Amino acid sequence: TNNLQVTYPAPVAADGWEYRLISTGLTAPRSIVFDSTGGLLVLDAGVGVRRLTLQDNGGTCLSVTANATLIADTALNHGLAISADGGTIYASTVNDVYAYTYNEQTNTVDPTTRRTVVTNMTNTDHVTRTLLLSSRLPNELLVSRGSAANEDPQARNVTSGHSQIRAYDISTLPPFDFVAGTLIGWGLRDSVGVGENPTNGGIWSVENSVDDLTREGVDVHQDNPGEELNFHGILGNTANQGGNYGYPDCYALWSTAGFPDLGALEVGDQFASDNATAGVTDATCNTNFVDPRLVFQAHVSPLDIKFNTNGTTAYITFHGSTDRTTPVGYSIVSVAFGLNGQPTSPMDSTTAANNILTSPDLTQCPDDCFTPVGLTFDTIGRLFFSSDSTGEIFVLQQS
Ligand SMILES: *[C@@H]1O[C@H](CO)[C@@H](O[C@@H]2O[C@H](CO)[C@@H](O)[C@H](O)[C@H]2NC(C)=O)[C@H](O)[C@H]1NC(C)=O
Ligand SMILES: *[C@@H]1O[C@H](CO)[C@@H](O[C@@H]2O[C@H](CO)[C@@H](O)[C@H](O)[C@H]2NC(C)=O)[C@H](O)[C@H]1NC(C)=O
Ligand SMILES: *[C@@H]1O[C@H](CO)[C@@H](O[C@@H]2O[C@H](CO)[C@@H](O)[C@H](O)[C@H]2NC(C)=O)[C@H](O)[C@H]1NC(C)=O
Ligand SMILES: *[C@@H]1O[C@H](CO)[C@@H](O)[C@H](O)[C@H]1NC(C)=O
Ligand SMILES: [Ca+2]
Repeated sequence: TNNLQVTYPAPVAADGWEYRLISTGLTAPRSIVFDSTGGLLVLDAGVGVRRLTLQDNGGTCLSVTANATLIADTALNHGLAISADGGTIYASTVNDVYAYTYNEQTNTVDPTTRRTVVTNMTNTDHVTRTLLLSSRLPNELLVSRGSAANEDPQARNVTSGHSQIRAYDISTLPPFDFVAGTLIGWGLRDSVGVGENPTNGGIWSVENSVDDLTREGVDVHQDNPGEELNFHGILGNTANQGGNYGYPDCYALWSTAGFPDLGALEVGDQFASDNATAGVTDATCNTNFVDPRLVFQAHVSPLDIKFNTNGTTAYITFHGSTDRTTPVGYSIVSVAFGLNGQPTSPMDSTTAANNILTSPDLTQCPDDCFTPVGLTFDTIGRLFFSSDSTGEIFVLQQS
């Protein structure tokens, strides 16, 4: 019904994939989720939670017919989730995770129903607070929280609550203190993207790793350290959960080329930071810290991860590099997963990310490129995603 077009060289779809721009003019759209009524809720950062009414003509033929601001709150900056029954919306500021009653008869939120479920999350620099509600354990809410600086010493202290993911049984609800949740992982500089694999309920996160990396004082920031895919075990069990994934004393290797003191290190292995606390060595990184399951190209900046219904594929948004001479990212990629809920690629792979939508000319980014942020599936397996810098929502599907 509406003719919406991109204002930059359009994304390139891999063979077998098609897409359509369905919404424009949003302020800075981040997390997105469908409600029970087929409306798309958008966390529009600096505005609040917006609901988009869609007409669906099938395939990529969707049009926005109306938009409404459900929750007006300029402090909401990224995180959004909705209960499986559709009656509770969760959204986060830098400091607080709020729960609101959502009236799906009227598609309204009464602001007086707001309650704080998690608090004390405030810190500088990395200010997003991703929310994930478990499907396998529907009363479990995961909350991710990044570092206070590029290299944050408080991330060494687990009680600070910096650079870690926590889980809360919201059925047991004054709000939880952040560090009162179950520890899913710490030493996670800024793992904005957190998802659950339906094959087995495995918890996965994607990492925005350190900027300005040095190795024996040599600048190796152009191609290191890699971005990471981290595994946190099964929700409710302790196996492969609650460890320290290395920030800020250990980083993962992406590019071996010209890397000082490589030794026995391979792609995917973690090595000690030049600025690691006194006494930490490469060996400490091997024995005491948890390595990533897979690494990606340095600085692609992943922001969300969503699995399809079968659990055969995860989709990841690469929001794009900001400080690399030639830009990288600005894409949507897929990673293949096996029957045991783990990636089919080995941990030393440099080719695990398969291109779904890419920018045609990375030299133009980020000014003339989309910057994917949030993903969500609808009930029939179409993928929807936000581009915050461009104020856009897209639909994506196999043709
Ligand atoms: C949401 O709906 C409002 C109201 O229809 C839209 O605001 C209009 O935007 C158009 C340009 O697209 C203007 O020409 C109109 O004057 C605006 N109307 C009003 C009353 O403000 C808004 O653009 C829509 N936004 C989204 C994201 O759908
Ligand atoms: C790690 O972080 C925790 C955060 O709780 C620090 O504990 C606080 O320390 C400040 C300053 O010493 C005190 O004013 C608070 O009373 C402490 N809070 C608690 C819960 O006791 C701790 O000092 C930091 N250092 C560590 C523990 O290594
Ligand atoms: C280790 O910490 C030092 C902190 O000094 C970092 O070195 C800084 O790197 C930038 C280059 O991007 C220089 O402009 C600064 O001048 C350097 N030191 C300062 C601020 O005086 C180094 O990047 C860190 N190495 C990492 C993160 O691997
Ligand atoms: C948040 O931290 C303060 C200490 O700074 C603590 O007293 C409070 O209990 C924490 N949050 C809640 C609501 O427990
Ligand atoms: Ca790590």
